[PDB]
Amino acid sequence: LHALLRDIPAPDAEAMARTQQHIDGLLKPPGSLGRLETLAVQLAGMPGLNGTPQVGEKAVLVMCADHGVWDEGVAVSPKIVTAIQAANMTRGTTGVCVLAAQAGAKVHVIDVGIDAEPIPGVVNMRVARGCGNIAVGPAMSRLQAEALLLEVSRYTCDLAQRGVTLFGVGELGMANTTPAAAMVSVFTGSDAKEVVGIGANLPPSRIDNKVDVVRRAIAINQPNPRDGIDVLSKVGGFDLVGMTGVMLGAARCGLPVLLDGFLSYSAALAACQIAPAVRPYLIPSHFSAEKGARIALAHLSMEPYLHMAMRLGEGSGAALAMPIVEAACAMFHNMGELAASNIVLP
Amino acid sequence: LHALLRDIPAPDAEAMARTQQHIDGLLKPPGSLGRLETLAVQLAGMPGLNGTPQVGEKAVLVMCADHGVWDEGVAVSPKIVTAIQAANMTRGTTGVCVLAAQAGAKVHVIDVGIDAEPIPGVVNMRVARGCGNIAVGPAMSRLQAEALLLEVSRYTCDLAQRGVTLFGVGELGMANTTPAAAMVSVFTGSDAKEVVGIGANLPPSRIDNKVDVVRRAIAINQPNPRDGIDVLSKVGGFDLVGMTGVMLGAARCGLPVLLDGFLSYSAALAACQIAPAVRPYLIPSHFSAEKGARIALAHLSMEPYLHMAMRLGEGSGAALAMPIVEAACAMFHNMGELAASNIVLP
Ligand SMILES: O=C(O)c1ccc[n+]([C@@H]2O[C@H](COP(=O)([O-])O)[C@@H](O)[C@H]2O)c1
Ligand SMILES: O=C(O)c1ccc[n+]([C@@H]2O[C@H](COP(=O)([O-])O)[C@@H](O)[C@H]2O)c1
Ligand SMILES: Cc1ccc(N)cc1C
Ligand SMILES: Cc1ccc(N)cc1C
Repeated sequence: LHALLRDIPAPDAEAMARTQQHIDGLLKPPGSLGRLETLAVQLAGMPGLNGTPQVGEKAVLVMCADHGVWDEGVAVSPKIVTAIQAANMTRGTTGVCVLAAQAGAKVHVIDVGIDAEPIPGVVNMRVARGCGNIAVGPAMSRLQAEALLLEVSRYTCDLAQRGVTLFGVGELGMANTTPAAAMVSVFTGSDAKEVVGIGANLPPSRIDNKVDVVRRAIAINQPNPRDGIDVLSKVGGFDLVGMTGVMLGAARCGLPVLLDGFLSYSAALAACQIAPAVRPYLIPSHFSAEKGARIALAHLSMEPYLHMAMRLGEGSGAALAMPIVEAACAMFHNMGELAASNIVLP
Repeated sequence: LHALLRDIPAPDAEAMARTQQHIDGLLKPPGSLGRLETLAVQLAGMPGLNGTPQVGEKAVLVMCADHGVWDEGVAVSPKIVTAIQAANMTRGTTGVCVLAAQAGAKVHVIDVGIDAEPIPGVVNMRVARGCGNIAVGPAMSRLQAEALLLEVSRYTCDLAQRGVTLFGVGELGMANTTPAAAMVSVFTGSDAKEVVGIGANLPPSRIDNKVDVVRRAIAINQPNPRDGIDVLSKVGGFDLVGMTGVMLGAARCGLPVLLDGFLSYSAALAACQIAPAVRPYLIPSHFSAEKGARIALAHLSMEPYLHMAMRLGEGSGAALAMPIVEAACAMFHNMGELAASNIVLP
């Protein structure tokens, strides 16, 4: 794992310079395509993309797991929904499946800790039947977190060998916006009340209890903000750890990763804390309707491309933004050039 | 034309109700897909879509024309760029062509007033070789505006008969952000300084002259804010009139139209002034980096889906948002249902 983190490559400034120069000469006023240009340059700096903005195969990895904190009344969705939905993922009837198919991406459903019998068709990496209830103790041991990080990392960079050049990250787990709020609170130094939201339609009357649970989780575990792994293991969850592992794997692989919503923001804060070198590979997708979204995004210094008021999770936002990444590539490779049309601008 | 405006159908509330009910029963927490759900319902209300959110063929109509106000020094791009770029449109090397191709849409380049010889391959509807310089008089006569509105309207709804169900609108014309600013200023009652931007890289030192030109155009023509056609003919342009005509045509056809950037906002303000019934058919795409964008969008009560800091024009933003419209349709038709998985939520 220390080896892993050590070998994450820095962006290729040489390729980025050649990219910027090429974009400036395209048939349009310089910089007129805004963030599409910036995105093309960022991609060009990713070693795994071979010095140019391109997109081969696309995959969305969905990390599924249950949470012990569900028993504290922080979620109105029945617990079995995780297992049921995970099975529906294998049938392509869920939100991510439909949006991923529309984008030409393949969905990988990974069980990292669902509290139910194993589901056929689902990649099995379960650590346990749900993580511990963060309200009275840690979600898992540091060892378990480090092991899952490593496992998911290898799985991720291994897909790279099969033609995948763009990753989308997502999750599935009833009650997970609670440990995500705790994590955000700890990494950004924000108070619980400012980052706890309604998750999957939590009644406004039950928000107070959710805020109290987050505070207790922090007070009891005393997670160290300067140690992302400590934070993930104490007040995180298997699914959040797995999302973090995808980001580390793609970064080690020198490939881009599309973030999803609020849960993904949490995992990204942890990943950047564990290894700052990961940041250049992260690409925002949409702006989650979850209350603590603005704060988490500010500490990540990211501005999402899509404002859809989405809050489903599953990696649906990630899949929705994949066409945007391909648009920057098409712009870069298919537009004509100013010089060829004899156009000279000041 | 009075007939045209009179026959614009109202949205089908019955189909929208059936749509909302179906969306609520899909495999996800109710409302969790945010604006994607709202978009699906809006589409379902459009009579031309046959009571359901669907997308058949897609077209982006680009209105090209030159402006007499170019001689006032409000644009740094040479005048011939309009003619040159219009020709490049027929070769698929421009920004809209590349993004439209990526979306599976066909681009229609229409000349409504380019100051040059006719360009082969371009639909010919030229009113004249450029419109009058709005700084010293009207851009065109009311008759010419009404005639082009009608012409473009018929062309638009005629494409509907050939399988087109989704339109994107765009333009091409050096100096057009000047008449667009004048229009926005007049319709929203905002001062020139608040809505004039840098257009296609206008030097910050030349902004003052541009603001003065807009004020003079308004003072001399005295356009009536309550008469959209009066406004278009006096301080607008052929290209802006044509964009307005596409919106009226699609609305009469009961079909959706995707707006583009700042120029399209101007045309949409005019269209809504001429016929309020047009509003339900308009769909925002991106948030233009032009200074007066926020004001124009506020008066239209629209919140764009994409924040890309784009300012190219051509209908490139419209094409970039087409995948989003198809995503709402895929969501609606391909996701599974809660009841089928035995999931019961409060
Ligand atoms: O991705 C988001 O921004 C998001 C925001 C709110 C809720 N969710 C989803 O809903 C679940 C978490 O909600 P909850 O109330 O059980 O904490 C989980 O399975 C997520 O996929 C996801
Ligand atoms: O669509 C926008 O928001 C947009 C914003 C700024 C500039 N433009 C494009 O640039 C041209 C207008 O810029 P200008 O400086 O000549 O007024 C015209 O051909 C448009 O297609 C377009
Ligand atoms: C100069 C210029 C201005 C606008 C557009 N759409 C394209 C070009 C090349
Ligand atoms: C209840 C619920 C919660 C989250 C998700 N992704 C899906 C469902 C069905």
